[PDB]
Amino acid sequence: FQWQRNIRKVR
Repeated sequence: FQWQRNIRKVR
């Protein structure tokens, strides 16, 4: 997925 490195962790 093309996100800006800030969901929760990585998985």
